[PDB]
Amino acid sequence: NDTVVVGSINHTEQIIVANMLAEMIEAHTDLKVVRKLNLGGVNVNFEAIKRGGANNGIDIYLEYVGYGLVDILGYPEPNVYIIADKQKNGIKANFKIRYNVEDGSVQLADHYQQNTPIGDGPVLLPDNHYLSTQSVLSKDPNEKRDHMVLLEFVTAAGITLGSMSKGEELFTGVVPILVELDGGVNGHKFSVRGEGEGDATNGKLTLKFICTTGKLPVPWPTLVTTLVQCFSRYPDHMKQHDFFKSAMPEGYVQERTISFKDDGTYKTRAEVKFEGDTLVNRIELKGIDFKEDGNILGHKLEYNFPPPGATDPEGAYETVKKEYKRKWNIVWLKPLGFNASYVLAVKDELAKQYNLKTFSDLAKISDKLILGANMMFLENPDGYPGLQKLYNFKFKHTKSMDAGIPYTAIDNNEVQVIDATATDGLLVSHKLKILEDDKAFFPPYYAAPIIRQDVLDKHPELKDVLNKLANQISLEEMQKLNYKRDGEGQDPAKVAKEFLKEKGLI
Repeated sequence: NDTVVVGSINHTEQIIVANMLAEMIEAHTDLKVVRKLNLGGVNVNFEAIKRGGANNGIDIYLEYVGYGLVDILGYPEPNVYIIADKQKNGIKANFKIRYNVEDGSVQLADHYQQNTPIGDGPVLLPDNHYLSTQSVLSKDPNEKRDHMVLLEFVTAAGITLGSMSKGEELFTGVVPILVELDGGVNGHKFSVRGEGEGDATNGKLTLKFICTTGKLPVPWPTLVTTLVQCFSRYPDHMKQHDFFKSAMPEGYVQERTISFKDDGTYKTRAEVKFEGDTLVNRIELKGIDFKEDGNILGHKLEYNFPPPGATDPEGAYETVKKEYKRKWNIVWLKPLGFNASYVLAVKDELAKQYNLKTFSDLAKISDKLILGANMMFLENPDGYPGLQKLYNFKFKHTKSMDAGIPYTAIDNNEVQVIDATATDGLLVSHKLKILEDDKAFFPPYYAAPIIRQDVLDKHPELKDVLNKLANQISLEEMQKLNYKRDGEGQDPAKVAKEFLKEKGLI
């Protein structure tokens, strides 16, 4: 090799830092650096780097730990938001599940869920909250049948600090569980049976499943969500939000639509109820329009669910590095220093007129306020609808604005709240208050360069050269650099080069 390709998307911080990476490589090596702009969606850099520099892709770019974890890998298993569904006298949920593919890619399955009580009496209808599941899938080494051993921990959270429904009394001990599933996928009939126990006090479930008709025609991981949320641990101050146990012993119907991106659809209908002492989940599943050689019917998914992968930024970085390496032979280098997390911004004055310290405070005053957000933040499911689920934001008029017209808007007080990233320098110049994500809906976005192992094999010096930037850019420094371009109009290449010169890095 003789050239390496550094990519950016058409955004200020990306162009500045990409220029910095290029300047560092040129100052400390004898390589020629191609500077390649990518247009479009937020994962165009990732697609480019999988292409590689030799195929009109890129070799290097700045990625963010939290985006790699949450949006690409789908780690850890998602929080599943439980929302009351009046029309069903029950609850509903919408969430995304990701499965690892054997070629390294990631398969998405959009889940849509509705639950309805079987009995005629009153049930608990919850305020917005979420269930957090950790799933461990394993094999019984001795077992000849097609099977899945499953352990799960499930906890309700998201609401901060009689006393339980009558149905909850059925869950104080260890409850035997029976699961029965009859299915057809593209007309391939199959049946699954599972046995085990649930211990809601510890939010713990243990089950073994066997396919009773021979080979399972779909991968076991795609059946986990289908194969008993009544075993969640609700903390004491939240037990009034446990619909699932309040419907017991008569039970509830659970219906899902599961849409696999670029593949078929599952529809499921299940009854979850006590039969004698046993909690039974009986399911009918029908899968339609699957590719016989796609990821599901072709059995191209890995046998696993997301790792626990300790949640502090050190653990997040370790997991994202391990997995990018394993899945795509992409190498995360050291973090630059700044955390470019999503925040909401209000006027500095309107803020301490209501003592706005966190996102909760803004939600309490949210009726009086309008939110002029950006459009690929309003539309993204992972974006503002999820944040609304966790905070119950009553911005009953919010505007879908494109580029930084929202800044003039909040200055014009057309609008009271805007969405921003913590490194936007225009937040300082515009006199704005960054509110804290106190319930931590957004993961940290620590920025780091990433590079193909491809390119490091041919030019090992790149690893140390790019790591010369480790911890060299604080959040305040990134804000100032971004301001030089956005607020002062300076050339981003000159901004990058001058910053490196002044620090003695080139």
